[PDB]
Amino acid sequence: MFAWWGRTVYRYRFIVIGVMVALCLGGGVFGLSLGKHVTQSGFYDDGSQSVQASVLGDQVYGRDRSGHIVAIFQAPAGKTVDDPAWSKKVVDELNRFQQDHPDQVLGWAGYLRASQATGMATADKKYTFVSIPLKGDDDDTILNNYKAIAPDLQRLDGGTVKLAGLQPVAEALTGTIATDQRRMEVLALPLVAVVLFFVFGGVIAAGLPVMVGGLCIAGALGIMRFLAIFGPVHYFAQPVVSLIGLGIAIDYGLFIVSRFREEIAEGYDTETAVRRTVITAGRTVTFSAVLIVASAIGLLLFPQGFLKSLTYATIASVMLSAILSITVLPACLGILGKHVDAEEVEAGFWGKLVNRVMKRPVLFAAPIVIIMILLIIPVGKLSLGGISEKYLPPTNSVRQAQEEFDKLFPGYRTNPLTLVIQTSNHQPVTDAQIADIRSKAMAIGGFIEPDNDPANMWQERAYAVGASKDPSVRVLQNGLINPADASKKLTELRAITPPKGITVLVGGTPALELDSIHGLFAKMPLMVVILLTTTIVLMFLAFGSVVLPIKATLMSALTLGSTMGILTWIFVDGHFSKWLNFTPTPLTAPVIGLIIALVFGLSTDYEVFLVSRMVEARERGMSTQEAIRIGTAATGRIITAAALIVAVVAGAFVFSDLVMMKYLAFGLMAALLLDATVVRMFLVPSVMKLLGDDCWWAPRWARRLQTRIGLGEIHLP
Ligand SMILES: CCCCCCCCCCC(CCCCCCCCCC)(CO[C@@H]1O[C@H](CO)[C@@H](O[C@H]2O[C@H](CO)[C@@H](O)[C@H](O)[C@H]2O)[C@H](O)[C@H]1O)CO[C@@H]1O[C@H](CO)[C@@H](O[C@H]2O[C@H](CO)[C@@H](O)[C@H](O)[C@H]2O)[C@H](O)[C@H]1O
Repeated sequence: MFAWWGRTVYRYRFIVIGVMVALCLGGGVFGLSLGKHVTQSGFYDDGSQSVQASVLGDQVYGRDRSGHIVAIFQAPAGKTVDDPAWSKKVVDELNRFQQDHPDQVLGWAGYLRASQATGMATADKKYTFVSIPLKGDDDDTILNNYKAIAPDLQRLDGGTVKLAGLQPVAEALTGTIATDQRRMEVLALPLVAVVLFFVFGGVIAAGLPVMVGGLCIAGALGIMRFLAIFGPVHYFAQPVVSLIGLGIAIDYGLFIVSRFREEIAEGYDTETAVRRTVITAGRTVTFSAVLIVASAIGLLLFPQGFLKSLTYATIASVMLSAILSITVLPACLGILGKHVDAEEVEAGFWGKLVNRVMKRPVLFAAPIVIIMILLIIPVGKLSLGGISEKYLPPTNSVRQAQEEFDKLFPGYRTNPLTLVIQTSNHQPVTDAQIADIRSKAMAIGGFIEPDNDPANMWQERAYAVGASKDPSVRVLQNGLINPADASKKLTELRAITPPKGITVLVGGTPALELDSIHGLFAKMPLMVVILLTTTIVLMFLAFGSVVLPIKATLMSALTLGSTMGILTWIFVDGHFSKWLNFTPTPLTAPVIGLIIALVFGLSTDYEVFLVSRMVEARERGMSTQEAIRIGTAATGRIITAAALIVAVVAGAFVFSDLVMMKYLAFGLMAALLLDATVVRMFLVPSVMKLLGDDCWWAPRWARRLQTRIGLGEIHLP
């Protein structure tokens, strides 16, 4: 299979270099429209009882267009907001902004308009705000409408106004993606180019992995844009495409180009060198890519629309990177030939480190597993959470505006729990039924009494403009003090016994996050099984042995545990926050699953890169110890360079202004730092020496089944 592609990618090395570049360049110019069609919805289990409640509330009671924009106005530096002139002109400026953007601005209500809104002006009368509703029946439509007016909105009062609310914060959160890509393009791509020049020594040899990575990120963006035609694609799709199309899409090029240069040095002519580098390195790259696919395919079981799009992005990027690395790059090398330049590796440093590692293997593995289990201890205080304005750096000037709004006008932002009363007959709900449901619900403590009286608790929702006043659905709502009691009292609410025919759905933003967390935790028992079973079999196919898949699975699990522990200790416990410019916050549950999948997949890739050389050397008659020596001395520099490349790519994203991407990239950095600077150098050789000659053992039926498939060719005569 791989020994046939090596022979057919050289006979037609132009029809593969001119067609697979067309499909990635003209297919990448199609992805330039991806930024418009990416959505921000998908963090919630769309089949839960809280999403149902939110949809019914929006349908019947109309969307809550009150927190979209709040614009804080300040007195004329030694005056009050009740100034006859200043108030008049701020009015006369909010008018002619409502009417000069009629397609985006629904209206505006504030103290400057109605004097009966004393809750919209501070007690000293020096700060006031107005609420600007935005037209749009979809969240992304509302965000686009806000983006169409934001540059002209800030000019009110003369630049003095401060914008806050749902839409400015959403714009700030989604506006960090462009900044991240700009930082990547101007800081990591040239730095990765310099790293590639240092590892290879030529501009042509170093250029080829960059070309493959660029083609991968163009084609993956094109594929994602194609996927956005049918379903929703999240905003996080493109940063992950960048990560996985410039870290591993460049690792694959590194390995294949290095293998080609190794085969050229042996004296093999151009065609034979291409065939052999395919047979070995392209096979290893293909197995690494399918291992990533297997690791990240389990995310398809989770109901979050965020994860279902991020897994598509990951799968598309890795498959395109592998296809490029086995189609275009071998053709690029076959055309170039010996012009890419334009027993000592095993006797140097890498061959002498794993000669002390295997001489006292317990001393180099027991301390490391001990110090790598102690890194798991911090994960106990995980405390997942949700997205808010605090996912921005404390100096964002938008988070600052929102925090100043919260300080000045407390009580306006409510985070209520909503009970959706709904007759099964589709009949007008009797006001006595709402009374009985409220009476049952007015027996659970921990809910915000507005004026310390029961008569205003569990108030009915307000009818908005886009409200279809269905008489068979009524919704009540209260916020709760101590948001930590959300999980404890959501179950207390969901245990009410409706009187005769009512069916109460409990929703609200606090419930929307707990439902997503529980929906994600209800499929870990099967997602983990899939992630383990699909990688064990694939690594048995890659390494014609049974013990090695188990060993690599154990090391990958240990690396994942240590990475999660470090992430918790840094981002949840709040260490190095002042250095990295973030606020210690609860993590997001879907991103934890994404981190698990990516870390497991990439650690397994690095294990495959390390052990494929050992398996290849063993088939050449080498003993078990020599197999390890050659295997991890021939690939030491290449794996170090690949780890540095991905570390640079992720560290370009660690400096992001979004905490989500910060700890995603930092988890990747920690995982690869461990897997390339502790695991590879000490744990794998020591364990493989302790196991003995049984590292290479697969039953006879297993190897003949591997041959029947056609994937067993790990030996080059
Ligand atoms: C790379 C970028 C990708 C996107 C990045 C994320 C962008 C998305 C924005 C995220 C977001 C706006 C955040 C801004 C808040 C500012 C409020 C200012 C108000 C000023 C007056 C809304 O996010 C949207 O929420 C919608 C429904 O909730 C949902 O709509 C759809 O949902 C369904 C289908 O998804 C379906 O039912 C249906 O189709 C739709 O209904 C959208 O899908 C979803 O995007 C989160 O809201 C915030 O979350 C916080 C929970 O932590 C919450 O509590 C915080 O504050 C409390 C203090 O009180 C404090 O106690 C808490 O401790 C604190 O945690 C906040 O109160 C809340 O505001």
